[PDB]
Amino acid sequence: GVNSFSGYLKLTDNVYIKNADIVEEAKKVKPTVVVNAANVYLKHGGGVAGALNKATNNAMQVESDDYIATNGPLKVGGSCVLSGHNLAKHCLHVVGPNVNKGEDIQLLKSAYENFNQHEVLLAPLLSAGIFGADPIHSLRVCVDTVRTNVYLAVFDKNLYDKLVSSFLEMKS
Repeated sequence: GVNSFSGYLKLTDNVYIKNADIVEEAKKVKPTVVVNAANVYLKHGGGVAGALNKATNNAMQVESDDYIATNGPLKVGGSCVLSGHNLAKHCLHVVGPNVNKGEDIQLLKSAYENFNQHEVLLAPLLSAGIFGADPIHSLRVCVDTVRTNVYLAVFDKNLYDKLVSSFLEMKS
């Protein structure tokens, strides 16, 4: 059935983490909500966005282009709910700050706040990829902001191992 999450480490009651490829995990879990690491015009190139879109055979991009034509661009820190196509029931497209490009890291909390409208989500860490936020900081903001249940997928083994070990050094 849907939301078949298993094999995660519970960091807090709210936040779970796994070393996984989010696309493969979405196919296995059938989440009601997968989070995309989006940008304001929903141009899904590269990173998680490109990978999710490719796995939908570009259906996500076609739908996103229609969303933009009928709603305009998002703002940094904002989100929209669109179809999850074959990957999920819905995709929550969330725009975290691109700090390598001179967007304010302080907007990361507002980006995570979008998760609080959904009871269960499969998600990447926000503002990682080529966006430039320190992943441990992104995880901290996630833990301190999200109040539903988020299942985080971290691709690289070394980063996963570090996030766990570094997170466990912080005050509980």
